[PDB]
Amino acid sequence: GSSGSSGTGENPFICSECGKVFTHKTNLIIHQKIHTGERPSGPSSG
Ligand SMILES: [Zn+2]
Repeated sequence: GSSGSSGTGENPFICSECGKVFTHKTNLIIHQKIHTGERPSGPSSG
């Protein structure tokens, strides 16, 4: 009977997308860019 969880060590920032920690908030924002850059399926509408 053990939860087996963890979480001891405050963090500056984390990419909710993938989960990458960055020293500066600027470095993180610049990274997230990779997450925001995909094209939609297409014209498929009807
Ligand atoms: Zn990311």
